[PDB]
Order: sequence, then structure tokens, then C-alpha cells
Amino acid sequence: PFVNKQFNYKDPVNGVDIAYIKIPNVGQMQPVKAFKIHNKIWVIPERDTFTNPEEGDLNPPPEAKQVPVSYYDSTYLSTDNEKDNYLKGVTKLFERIYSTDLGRMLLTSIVRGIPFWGGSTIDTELKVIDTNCINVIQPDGSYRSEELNLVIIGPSADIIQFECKSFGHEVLNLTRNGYGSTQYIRFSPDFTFGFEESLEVDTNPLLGAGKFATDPAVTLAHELIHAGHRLYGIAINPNRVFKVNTNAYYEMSGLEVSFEELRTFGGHDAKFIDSLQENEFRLYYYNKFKDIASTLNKAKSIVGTTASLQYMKNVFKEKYLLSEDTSGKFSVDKLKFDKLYKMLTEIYTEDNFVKFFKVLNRKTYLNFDKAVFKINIVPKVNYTIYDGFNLRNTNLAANFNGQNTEINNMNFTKLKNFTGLFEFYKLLCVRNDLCIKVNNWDLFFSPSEDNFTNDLNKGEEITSDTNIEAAEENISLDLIQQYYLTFNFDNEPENISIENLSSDIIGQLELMPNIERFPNGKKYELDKYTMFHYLRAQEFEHGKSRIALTNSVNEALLNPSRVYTFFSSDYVKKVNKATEAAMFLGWVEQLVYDFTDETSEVSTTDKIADITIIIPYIGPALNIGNMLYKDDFVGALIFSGAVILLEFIPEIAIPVLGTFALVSYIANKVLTVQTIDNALSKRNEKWDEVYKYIVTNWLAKVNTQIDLIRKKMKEALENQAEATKAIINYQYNQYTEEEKNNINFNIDDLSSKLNESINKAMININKFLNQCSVSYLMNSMIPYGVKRLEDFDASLKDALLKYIYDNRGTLIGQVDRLKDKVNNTLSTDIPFQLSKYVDNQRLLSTFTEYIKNIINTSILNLRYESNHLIDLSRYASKINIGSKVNFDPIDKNQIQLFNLESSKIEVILKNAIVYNSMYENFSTSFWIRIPKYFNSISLNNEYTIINCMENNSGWKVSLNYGEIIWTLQDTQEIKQRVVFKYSQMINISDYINRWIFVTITNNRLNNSKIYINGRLIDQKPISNLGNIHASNNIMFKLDGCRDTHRYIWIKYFNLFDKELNEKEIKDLYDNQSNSGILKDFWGDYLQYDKPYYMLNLYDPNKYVDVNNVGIRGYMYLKGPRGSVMTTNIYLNSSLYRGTKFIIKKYASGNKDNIVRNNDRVYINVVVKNKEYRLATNASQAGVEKILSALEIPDVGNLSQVVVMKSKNDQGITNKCKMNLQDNNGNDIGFIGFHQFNNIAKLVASNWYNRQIERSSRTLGCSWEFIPVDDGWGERPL
Ligand SMILES: [Zn+2]
Repeated sequence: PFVNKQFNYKDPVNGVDIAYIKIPNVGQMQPVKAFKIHNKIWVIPERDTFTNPEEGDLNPPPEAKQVPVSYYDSTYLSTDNEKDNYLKGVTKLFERIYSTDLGRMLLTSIVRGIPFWGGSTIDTELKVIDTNCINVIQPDGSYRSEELNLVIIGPSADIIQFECKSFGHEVLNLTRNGYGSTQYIRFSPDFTFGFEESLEVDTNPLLGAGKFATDPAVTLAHELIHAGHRLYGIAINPNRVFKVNTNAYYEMSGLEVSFEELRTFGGHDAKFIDSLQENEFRLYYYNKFKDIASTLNKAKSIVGTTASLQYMKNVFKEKYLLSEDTSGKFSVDKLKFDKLYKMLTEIYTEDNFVKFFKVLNRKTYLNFDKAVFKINIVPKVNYTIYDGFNLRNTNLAANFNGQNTEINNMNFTKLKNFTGLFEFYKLLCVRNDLCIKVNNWDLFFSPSEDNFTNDLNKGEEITSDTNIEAAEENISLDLIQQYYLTFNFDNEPENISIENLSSDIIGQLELMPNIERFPNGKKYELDKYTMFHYLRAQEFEHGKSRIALTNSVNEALLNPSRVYTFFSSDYVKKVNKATEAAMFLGWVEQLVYDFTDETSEVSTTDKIADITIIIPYIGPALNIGNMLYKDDFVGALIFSGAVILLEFIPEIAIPVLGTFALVSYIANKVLTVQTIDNALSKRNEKWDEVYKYIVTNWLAKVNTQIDLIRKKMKEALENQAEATKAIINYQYNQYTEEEKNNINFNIDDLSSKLNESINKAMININKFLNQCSVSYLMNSMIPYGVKRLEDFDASLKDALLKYIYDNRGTLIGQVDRLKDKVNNTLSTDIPFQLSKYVDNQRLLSTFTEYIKNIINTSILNLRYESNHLIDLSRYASKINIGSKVNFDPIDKNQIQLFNLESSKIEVILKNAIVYNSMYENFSTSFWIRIPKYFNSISLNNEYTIINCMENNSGWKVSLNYGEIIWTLQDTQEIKQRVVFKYSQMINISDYINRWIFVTITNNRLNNSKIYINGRLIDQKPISNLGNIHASNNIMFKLDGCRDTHRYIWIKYFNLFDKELNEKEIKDLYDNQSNSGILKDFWGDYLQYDKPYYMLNLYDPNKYVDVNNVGIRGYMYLKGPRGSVMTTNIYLNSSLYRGTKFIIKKYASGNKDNIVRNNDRVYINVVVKNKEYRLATNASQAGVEKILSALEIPDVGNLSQVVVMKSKNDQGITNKCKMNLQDNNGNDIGFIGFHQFNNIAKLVASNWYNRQIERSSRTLGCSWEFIPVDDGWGERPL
């Protein structure tokens, strides 16, 4: 820390702060020269050759060590100059770490570390473990033993294998028992690791060229965070490793990250460790301190120094944060411990440092390094204490340029890795065997199910004084700030003179676990091609080959010029074809555009709330479609969901949650009323444990894969930009030889381009990916955990209601409100807040937009997507469709069901995901289309359409002559039904043979409500209905319809696990109305080329008629619209009356024949088997324009274009649908009628236009198109 005096290697040895140290090693050891950069921190610029006897050889091994990176140089750090530079650098980084709030705290705990005084000399005595000091040679040839705390030596054989090294004890775990021991950090500030980014692009649009460098400060900070854990004897056993599955062509051959490694990194990595294992360690170390206090509390004397036993007892007092009374006895304050621990453990972590140093760095310990570099930090022009490489001013500070080894090329010297490229690998063969050498450190992670401990099954007794939950403070920069203020920076252990030790202190390193070499080669003969194969087929041989030509098909990896793409053929074409230099730059522009073009394709799929943004070429870039129902990725993903992306499917074991036992209290109100609260509280806490648990499983099994792909794609895109830089190149590589011609093709600028083109591409691919992650979590992992909680919740309620009962008379004036409190709480879940377990601004931001759409909420949502009737909410397991089930050809999401026992659709919901307390509070909605009842059979005959019962298992939708019903019924067969009844004796009905939006709400504690088209039609209490069954499957089929020609049309069926409120209902309702598409009088999309009868909503008793064809003729509303009937059944005004209307395309045609909100069209009037053209003369007299049916060829420049409408300019629905316009583009007006001497001719008046803005009064322009429909038995006269 800080380091007071600036050293030089040659500066004269002086017995203190600069001496000839004799580290505690084995056997003899010529003394070595080390400096004292600070109280308790020495620096030896030698290669660690002393610490380990079996490590004096600094030469590389004929066999390679299984690590992604390695580097050797027998000669490094030999000269006396190299030492000085090493001295100058190790320092500058301590100053770097020290210049940060987080840094500052850590170096104060490290210097304060001080290995406990074990040396167990007689219980009651204190003493120094000689292995924690060093002998210091004084000038007069003498030597005085000195206590040490942390030492930095040079690397051993493998220069970049930095790590913590401590000497062990004959019978003590000085690193895992609380004692702590002097640490020797093998580190070098002359080499670094290069890594690659594929996320920061979101915040940095012009992110660096390629591989970035790792600020040496972080690496050193990472290693100290380790000395910290060990100094406080809190290091996790290195026998604790996150097990990894290896047998599989996609799995990593070998790799064993330690918990103490996932701990030290922090970020999410540290979240891979389950809660149960987390608290396992805490108590473990919390008891190591308790013994430290005991050990101290009974220490009478102290052999060794001339320092007061009190002084000593105090150092360790101030170290472990012990508390002592007036007698001087020590104790471990639990609450004060949890803090110290929380600091050494979660505040001081690599991720947290990457915040203080504002540098770019790996975002996970599982992001394997791909390089080594020779850097030189000493010169200020290169690296500064405050800015590092990203120097102030210098063009390095805009986008971590200083860290980009390509941009800041001058500061990084690419060295030779010593692990080839295929040292550790896997052999993957297709089905010409067709195999590939896939790199080990290039395959999937894949955690073993073992790692995830749990313990969620243990039940629990709930007394009155149980201890309630505790937050999950995500360690925000604010919390660190707090720790900083309350941080104690004054006073640092004194250099307590100890009595000389052996001239040669006997060492022997702590024993690390053995390196189990892993198998290599391992062959894999597969069926389908792999994402690895496809990726492979996009690299192509360096360059001395023949001008390669891009070419689809995986066989694109059989020719020496093996290259493949996922781009449109035309690109292949433009690239694969000679281009005369006369015309070359054009080509460049072309490709670039086309590249940045093909590379940015994004599907909106708005009609799919869940995964919005979509990058289609992913499927054919990594062969992700996983081969399903043949191609069409964007359709593939929609049919399955983000599952189609996982190289492997993770499971979720959420045991049958235990239960709370309730300790009862005899005639003790307080103590009782307090137990129920503890019960409910622990239950709330109970839900948190489950959620937090699946987020750990989701963080390592799922989210990790998606991230590998995230890299894979970024890899792909570059493989493409690299070839289109090869091809284009080969061309100009055979240039005309004419200088001054073109400001150079600038390969180092076409690239500056292709860079951006890809950087943005990743911004899209990333959003898309983030959605498949969050989304996969919400519909494939949470539902499971919830089921068990909801169960637990359903149980606890009884156990609680009973408790209250069994204790009434003691809960005298409260046996109701407590009965209400327990019934009111345990009647709704505990929302899943992702922010409670994740800081990631990326994913939370995602999670937020996902939550906004109430549809992603539904436990069942089935639309007709792509080419299937699927359950987008991923709850259904098998949706069996009948044979007599028909799907409207236009909007196939409109299902029609007949009376035939062969037309039916049955849906079964995954059992594991279904809890029986599921239909207490829940809603259901769908769109209905009921034909008209013509016969009398229909009378008093109630057929059922939707049924969900398991022997009296409530709710099933039924129909009966002019009314819709919803009946709830419990096992105790008690039933309750709510009904909406619609009369069939009306001129014009709002429900007959039309579409009706229906929503049914259910609140166990209240009533059952029925909403028709948004408004509440009726409600009936249900606070008396007993328990209800949860049917595993729902059946769509009519049942008991005596009518032979009865049928219905359903649409947008959904099922919600909560009581939708008025607002939600109305929102949901406006959303499923497709306001951008005009409608049939019955609700279907209006259509081009399809004769409709006009019904004027203002004067429903008349009907359009063409007085006389021609401009000298007119159209008007004719006399009395006839009636229709069938005594004792219906009496509706007739519809199929008057002249028909035909809408003709005019703007954007050939496409679907659906008429959309703002289409310009043509209205052909069909007069006497012939079709004419409704037009007018915009040069008439008044505001009104009479309109006539002209001869299509005689119309000419007369006003005829009509702008169809559906949403008022303001945005409100209006019936006024036809706005006529003059060719100049003007606005002649909406079409309506108008009295002209008691004749009311159809007219286009600019009046309505004005009114439609103000009010919303049904006007003379309120038209309605009526096609003939099998639902309206009426016969077109
Ligand atoms: Zn480490």
C-alpha cells in the first residue's frame, strides 16, 4: 500500500526495508535480495524457485499442461535490470490498487491480517509459527527474525501462472481454520492475458477491433483478494470444486473451478453457489473465530517477544473484530462477524474492482483467455496509476482503446502461446468420415447436478420467538461506500521485535490438490452436423491458397477453399465474380451495404409477446434450428421456445416443500398471536428461498450456454467479414498496377466499416438472446418452483386456520382478524422480482419489459402460430386436435367446432407444473362467435363448450338459447353459476352470430364475475364454495347439444392464474381487437373482392339503392328494410338487403386480401348483375357530394379513391369507415346520406370529418359491411 520510498534494485542493502532475506524454504537456501515496500509487505524480484523444490527448473515440459494459455522463457527476470523494472512495476500496481476506495480498504485488511500466534506451546501459552516470519540478513553479517504478512515473488516455470502460495503446518489448516498464514504471491507485471468482448457493444457502439488486454491491476487485485482470505484463515477447501459433466461431444473435456475461485471472482459466478452451501461455510468459519477467542481467552503467558501479552491479545482482537469486556475476556459478536466476513468475502471481489478501476475485463471466470502479451507498465506514456492504458486525452479512453491490443497495438507485444491450438481437444465426426478437432476450451460448461445442494425439504417448528428473514443486499457501490466510512484506517500493527529463529527456517508448502491430467483425442461419431461443424466451415485456410469463393452447404469444409455462410445467395454471387478495376469501389460499397444489410435483419413478431426482437440467420449460422420440422428458424423458435437454443436441457429439482409445525401456547395471547405472524413471515421468506434457488440453477445451467452462443455468433460474423475481406482482397491483389487511382482500397478501413456493421449486429443478437434467457427462466423453471410453494401455501393456510381455532377464547377479540389475515395473505403468491437476485442491468431491464405484457403472465395461451395450434406459454404438454376441427383459412386462429364428437381439441397441462389450489383465484377469457338459434329444439337445451372437471371439478363453459354461462362446482358438488343472457328478439343485435370478447374472473374470497366485451354483466358470491379440484386437462368440444347443426367459433383462449381487474380486462380486450384491421358486421377482417350489403347505423330501417346509373343518376337510402322471424325464437330486422358493395384494391396489393386501417381503395357498386364505380364530382355545389355509380371506364379524373378507416385520427374507434378523396390527394369527406327534398341521397360530406374529430356520436357515416353468413340463416332475396 502506497509504498513510501521509491526503490532501485542496486540501492545498497541496509538490514531494514532493503535486505538479504532468507525466506522460509526447505534444506539450505542462499539468501535472496528483497525490498520492504510497506509494513509487512516484501518484494523479491526472483523467479519462485525456492518455495518449491520440484520447481527449480524453469524450462517448458515436453508435454503441455492442460490450460488454455501458458508461456515460458527460462531467461525472464535474470538480468539485474529486469529486477528493477519488476520492482518498478509491482509497486505501480499497488499504487493503482491503493488509489481506489475499494483498493484502500483491502490493503488495510491485508496488512492487518497477521497470522494468529499458534505454535501451540502449552495450551495457555502464545507463540509464533516460525514459518510465518523470515530471517533478515543485516549488514554486519548478523540476522534478526522478522514477522511477515504477504510477499510477492516472480513467477516460476509458466510465467503467467499467478497464484497464492503458503507454507503449511504439521497439524494445522492455517488457511481454513481462522489462523491465516504469510502468503507468497507468484505474480509478474510484464505479461497479460488477452480476452474478447461481445456485450459492451450495447454501451460502446464502436467497441475495439479484436482481443482486449487485461489491466494488470485487476489481476493483482484478484490475487490479493486471495491472500486476504488466507490471511484471515477463511479460504475454502480446495477440495470443494464445482463438478462438471464431461461425457458428451459438446461438454468440456476437463476443467475444475474451485468455490474459492468462484467466490473471489464475484459477479454472477459467485452466485453459482447454492444458499445451503453458502451458510454452510459461514457457520464453519464463524466457529473458527469462536475458538480463536477461546484460544486467546485462556492464554496466560506469551513466549517469544518483548511485547505485552496484552499488546498481542489486542492485535488479534483488532484483526478478527473481536469484542472484549472490562475483565478483558473475548467473544465473537455474530452480527459483527457477519460483517467482517461479508467484507473479506463479497465486497472484496474481482468484479467489484472492475468498477472502481473503470476498465474492460472478463465478465466471468468461465471466459477462457486466448492470448499472452508483453506489456511495459513502468513508462507513464504507457500506463498511469489513475488511467492505466486508457490514458487521459490520448485517443485511448473513448472505448477502452488503451486496452485494445490492435488499436493500442504499440503497447502489446503478441507472444507465443505454448498450448498450440488443438492440444486438448475432442474429435467430432458427422454420420468420408467427416471429423473436426474441436478445442477443449471451446466447448460447453455444463455443471453437474451434484453442485446444487438444497435442503428445501426440512420441515420446521415455529415458536413465538423465531428469527425473521434478512435482506439480500446485492453489494451496491453504496453499500461499499458505507463500509468505507465506517472503515477504520488508523493504527497499523507495530513491527514487534521477535527473538531470533533458526538461521534456516524449515518450510514445506501447504498441499494443493493433485492435477488429474485429462484424456485427449476422444472421438465422437455423430448423426446431424454440429454447431461446431458449421462454425468450422467459415474459417478457411490463412491466405497462400487459391482465391476462395463463398459457398453454402457444409461440404464447404471439404475443399481447401472451404468457406460457408448464412447469407442470401446474391451476396455469394456479388462476392464470387471478377470485377474490372475500372469498376471496383462500386463493388466495395455494394458488399459493405449488403453486409451491413444482411447482418442487421431483425424480425418483429409483434403478435408474439415473449421474444420480440429476432435474428433469423442464427439458425443457419450455427445450425441452431437443431433440425426441426425442416428449416424456418423464426418459426422453429416460436413453436418450441428458447429451448431450441440450449446445447443441453437443465432440470429443476424442487422437492415437496416441508411444512411448518406450530408450537402452541396455553392461554398466552401475545405469545400466540406472535407465532402466527412468525409462521406467515417465515412463509414469505419461504418463497424467497425457492426463487433465489432456481435463479442459481438458471444462472449456471442455462444462462451460461446462451452466453457461449453469444460468443459463437460473434465468432461467426467475424468469420464472414474476414472472408469478404479475403475475396475482395484477392481481386485487388491482382490489381491494374496504377497508383494514384483510388484513395487506396484501404483494407484497414473497409474493416473499420465491417467492424461497425458487426458491432451493431451483435446489439440485436444480444437483445434477442437476453430474451431467450429471461424468458426461458420464467416459463420453464419458475413455474416448477412455484407449484411447490403454492402447495405449501395451500397447506399452511389450513394448519394456520386450525391453530387459530384451537386457540380461540385466548384470541378472544381477535379470532376474526387473524382468521382474515391468514386467509388474506395466503390467498396470493409472492411476486418474482428478478432485481432481488441480480444486479445485471442487462437482464433486469429485460425482465422489466417482459413483465409489462400481462400475456406472458398467463398459465395458458394458445394462438395458431406458424403451422400449429400451440401453447405459447409453454404450459401445455400435449394439445390433441380433433379431425372435424376447422381453422378459418384467413385468420386460422379462429377455430370452429361442430356438434360432431369428432371435432374437439383437448389440452393437458404438464402435471409437475400444475398445483391443485390453482382454481381458487383465476380468470379465463376468449372470443366467441355463436350462430343463431333457428329451431325450438335449441330452446331449454344447455350444451357445454369448455369443460375442466375431475369429478365435480368446477368451471366448465356451457351454452343455452341466448345466454352464455360459467358454472363453478366443488367436490362437495356445491355449484354456483353466473350468466349473461342475450335476447334474440331485436332489430339488430350486438351478439347474434357475432364475435364477443368474454372474460371470467374468480376470487375464492369473493365472487365469480362475467365480463362481456369489457363491461361487467353479472357477479355471484363464491365465498361459500368449498375446495376445488385442479383438472390436468381442458376439453374444447360441445356436449349435450340436441341440435344437429349447432356449432361455434372460439378465438384467443387464455387462462390467467390471478383475478384480472377491470383495467386489465379492458386493456386485454382492446389489445385483441386488431384495430388496425377493419371488420365484418360479424367481426371478421373486412376483405377485398367480397360483396357486402351496406347497413347504415344511423338509419337502420333503410337500405342503399341506385336510383339510376350514371352521373345524372344517384344513390339513396331506400324504403322499409324488411323483417325476419320464426315465431317464439327471433325477430330481427333483415340484413341481406339492397345493393351490394365491393372493395377493390388500389394501394399495396397482391398481398393478403384483408383491408387495413388506412388503405386507399375503390368501391364498386354492383347494379343489376353488373359492377359500376361509386364516384362523384368534387366540383358540385355545396359541401355535400351526391355520389353516383359510374361506368368503370367513364370515371376518369373524377373523385373515386376512398380511404378506408378504423381508428379515428385521434386514435379512437369510429364507425365512419369511408372517406372519399379527390385525385389531388385532398379530402372530399366521409360517406353518409343526406336529405334532398325527402330523398336522402348517399353523399360525401366534409361535415362528418369535422365532427368525427370532436365527438364520437354514431353518425350518418356509421356504415357496416354485411356479407352473407351461415350464422344468419336468412336467404338473400
Ligand atoms: Zn484466483
